[PDB]
Amino acid sequence: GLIYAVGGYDGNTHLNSVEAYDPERNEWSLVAPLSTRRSGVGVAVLNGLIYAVGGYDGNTHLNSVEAYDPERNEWSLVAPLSTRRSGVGVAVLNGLIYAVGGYDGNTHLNSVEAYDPERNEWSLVAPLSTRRSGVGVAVLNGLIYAVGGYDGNTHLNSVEAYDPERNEWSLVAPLSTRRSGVGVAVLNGLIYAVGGYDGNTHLNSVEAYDPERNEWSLVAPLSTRRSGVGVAVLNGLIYAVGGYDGNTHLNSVEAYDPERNEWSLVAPLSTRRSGVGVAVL
Repeated sequence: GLIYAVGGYDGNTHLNSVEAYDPERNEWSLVAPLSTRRSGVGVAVLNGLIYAVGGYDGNTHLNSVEAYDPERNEWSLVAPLSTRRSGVGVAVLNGLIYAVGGYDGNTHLNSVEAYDPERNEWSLVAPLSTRRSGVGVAVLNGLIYAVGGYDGNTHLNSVEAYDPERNEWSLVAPLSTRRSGVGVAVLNGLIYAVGGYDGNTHLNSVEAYDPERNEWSLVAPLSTRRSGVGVAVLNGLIYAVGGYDGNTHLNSVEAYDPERNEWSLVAPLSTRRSGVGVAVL
């Protein structure tokens, strides 16, 4: 029932702080901080724990991973990634957490690894066809979608989907717009790609993917351009949290109602956060 905004960058400082949004009160409250400052961090939820995966602490691209227990309000380290990954996309499917792409400090990554909480270890799985940092990742109907990103030379409009039964990635329909630093979330059978950066412009635009038609369509734009934006879904609304508008690191937050096809502002974060990880628990 709460949206967590994890880490990020406020314009001056890479953040270890974490805050949680209660929609019933329309307010954010601070919760326990990460052990490590993490911007460009991937965040996902599995079995009552929030995992903060990788990121960048201001000096080092991180392979470390920590997990938040809301009953104890504390973070604990878990097994590290095989590879340092900032700008990493993270999603959960069938009891495993996938860390997709990112940047290790020297190289934009096509590699992918999966975390098994029962064994507390990461294992390599099939690599992406394309290196992708600043990639958005979401899960829909048994497939993991890797949306956009940056391959080291080009901001990407391409999209690929992972089938765990085959351990393979396949291309699907591309975005209308190249998007790195894009936020991605799934609601009612559609994947939304929110904001990002096309190589020249920080984006307010939003598009939605219908797997039945294998195509993307534009939906209502954000009020504010947002790259490095965190996106999560709660109770029929998509929240776009923080980001960067080209001039300013953002504390603002807006919510999308698909029934009205419109975005509305909600309570702002206490702290400006771009490169922020967002998850719902």
